[PDB]
Amino acid sequence: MSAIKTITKASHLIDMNDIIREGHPTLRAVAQDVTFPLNEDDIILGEKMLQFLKNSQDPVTAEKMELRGGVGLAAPQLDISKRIIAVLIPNPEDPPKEAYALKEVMYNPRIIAHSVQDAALADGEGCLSVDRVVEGYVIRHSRVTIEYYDKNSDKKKLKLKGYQSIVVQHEIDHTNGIMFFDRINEKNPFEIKEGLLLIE
Ligand SMILES: [Fe+3]
Repeated sequence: MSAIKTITKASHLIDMNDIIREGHPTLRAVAQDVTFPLNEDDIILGEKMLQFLKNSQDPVTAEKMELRGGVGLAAPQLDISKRIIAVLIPNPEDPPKEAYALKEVMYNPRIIAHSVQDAALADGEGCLSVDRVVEGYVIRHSRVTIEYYDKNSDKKKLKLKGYQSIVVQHEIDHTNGIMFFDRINEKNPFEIKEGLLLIE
């Protein structure tokens, strides 16, 4: 059976062996739109992705399952070429009353509006699919508005800034065959063009 019929089995927990790595053709393919109302595979696929991000963020399940920690994940990294992403972003400590800043599976997500202003994480970016070091500022839009459908096949619109905007952009890129290192300037990886906001 397919990566999707396999991952959606009730017994299946997503781990690192389900995540394909830089070099695999499916990471460079343009993902397929999902059709609505959502089939149950697409629905379970999303719950599994969010459960993987929980697992990967919990010290005890992570070390035991041998997971590398994450806050976003996209179906193409599971060798399922569909426009599906999961984001699971914890609220900052200073330990929060509400666990997560953003927790969402997005179907056919796309940027319909973005700020002129660019931004990048100061510490660069990483990817579960990238098993090497790639240093440099990954240049993104500071703010974005996304159109997407939720698990209820309901059309949503959401405005994002800072850290969550970066994450969502990262994951949407996967659905378009684009890897973070594509947005690093190879000439000077730590070049700051005027205007660039760094997220420290
Ligand atoms: Fe990634």
